[PDB]
Amino acid sequence: MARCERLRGAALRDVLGRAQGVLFDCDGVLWNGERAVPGAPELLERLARAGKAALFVSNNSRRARPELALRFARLGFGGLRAEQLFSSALCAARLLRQRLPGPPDAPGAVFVLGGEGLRAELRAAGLRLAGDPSAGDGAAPRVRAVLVGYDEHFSFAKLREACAHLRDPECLLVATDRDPWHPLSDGSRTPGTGSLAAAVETASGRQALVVGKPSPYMFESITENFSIDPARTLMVGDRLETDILFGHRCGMTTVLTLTGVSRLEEAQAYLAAGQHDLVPHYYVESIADLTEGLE
Ligand SMILES: [Mg+2]
Repeated sequence: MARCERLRGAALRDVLGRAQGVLFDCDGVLWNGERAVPGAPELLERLARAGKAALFVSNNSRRARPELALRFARLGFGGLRAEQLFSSALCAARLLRQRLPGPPDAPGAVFVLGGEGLRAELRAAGLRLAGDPSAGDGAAPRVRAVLVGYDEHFSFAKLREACAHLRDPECLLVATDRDPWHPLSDGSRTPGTGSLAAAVETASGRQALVVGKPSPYMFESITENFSIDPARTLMVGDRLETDILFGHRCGMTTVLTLTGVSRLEEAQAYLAAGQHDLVPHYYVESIADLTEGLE
């Protein structure tokens, strides 16, 4: 059970040693905006050398996987497979693929609130999108899902159209994630998908199926590919309500890093109130502190 203990010394060598793999959130963990966390690339190197699997889990739905993978090299994390990176955009496409309720002849079109990167991910999964060029000579395909992603061009009209589609109770409502906002380099903040999801949910009177963290689906999507043991896996993140909760639901050992959104103070407060799902097992100032555990 989570005690929010600072991970160091003997315990750190025991935890890392027994760990068969590490799942990393990206923003606020590996980097902050234009700046990599010093020692983070070295940690990933040593993990590889120690035979421990590193996987990456991001709620990003703004860039498709190939472009998202570019950030790793850009910020000094070389030698990484695209297959190591899991994003809400990627997992949302796969979930729609699995769940679109249309007949095999026409599984249904997806109405997307989001950018070109997200649309690219969806098409690559073989998904038909509303707004795409119609066949012929032919009507517009029936919309069977609304997907809410990070939409920098969100609008009242798009909100209204989303509601029109959701008038059909058989139409799915899916959101890539529920992150309410994100910190920017200048200290400001940008609205998150969670804020757009709140509007669609409220206007339509429906609850969205959430793909990304802290929903366990992305982990199930990871197990789809690799065989990993949650009991032997670390989940490292900077955001309590997203990353740590995620780790708890998946049965992973959770590590909060302090280089991101959440503060030690919040973690300790949750512990006081006895909300153990939001309490990390361990914390470190930055993931650069984990490296000594590999000796
Ligand atoms: Mg983060």
